[PDB]
Amino acid sequence: QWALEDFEIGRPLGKGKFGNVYLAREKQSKFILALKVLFKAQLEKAGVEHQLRREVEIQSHLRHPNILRLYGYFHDATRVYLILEYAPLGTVYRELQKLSKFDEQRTATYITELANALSYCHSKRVIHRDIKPENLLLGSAGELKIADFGWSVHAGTLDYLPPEMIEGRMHDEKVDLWSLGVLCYEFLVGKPPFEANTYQETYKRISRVEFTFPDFVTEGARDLISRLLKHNPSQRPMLREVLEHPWITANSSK
Ligand SMILES: O=C(Nc1c[nH]nc1-c1[nH]c2cc(C[NH+]3CCOCC3)ccc2[nH+]1)NC1CC1
Repeated sequence: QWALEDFEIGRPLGKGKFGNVYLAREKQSKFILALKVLFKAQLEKAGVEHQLRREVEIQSHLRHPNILRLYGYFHDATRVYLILEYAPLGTVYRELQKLSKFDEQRTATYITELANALSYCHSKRVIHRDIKPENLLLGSAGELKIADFGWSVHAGTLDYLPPEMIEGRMHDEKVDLWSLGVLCYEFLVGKPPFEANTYQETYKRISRVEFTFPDFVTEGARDLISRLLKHNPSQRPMLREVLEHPWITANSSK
């Protein structure tokens, strides 16, 4: 359907091993989007092409206010092009470096928005897995948008991965709830609960669910994060309960 000659490329929005994402405008529509440029070259090299065509599937047949749209794709000789929705306010990663740490009302909100996106996703047996600040964009309304369904799956950094995944075990859609716990702690505190200097120490730390809270993290936050960060998937709340949690509700603007 689409082709490069249909677009006007603007400023780089960022990088990544496989190439860059650019702001871009569809010539005859004047529609603003983001062009994710991926070299076939490198996708083959690091054997991810099977992953890529899965990112396209899942994220394409997905439709949610809190999930970055993928409109389409195309290729030529040197590379593969993803036509992404453009999220005007950058990544939550950047906002977090910017503010270093969020407040309960902002955190609340993101968690909600996030919960909803994952609620919708699981319904379709889609499990994200790779939910980290770097992967969360912001709409003009300032609202969260889960990006990058690269690792995404049906039916590198350890920081966001739950015990089950890391240990090489049975994992379902509970992963995404552990992830939410980690996120939730990172937003309030400014670093993820299992941060360490080595792969090896992080592994232990996650493995044994060793986290502590700074004093300023309030009781309700401790509660929700404590319930989310369970070694055992079965004890992790359902998304519904996260939405229903009283620290969420007390604070979640959106
Ligand atoms: O796919 C990506 N990003 C995007 C996909 N869709 N939209 C983006 C995106 N939106 C952005 C918005 C901003 C807004 N800032 C621009 C500079 O001044 C401050 C505000 C920045 C980067 C964005 N990437 N990857 C890039 C992080 C490496």
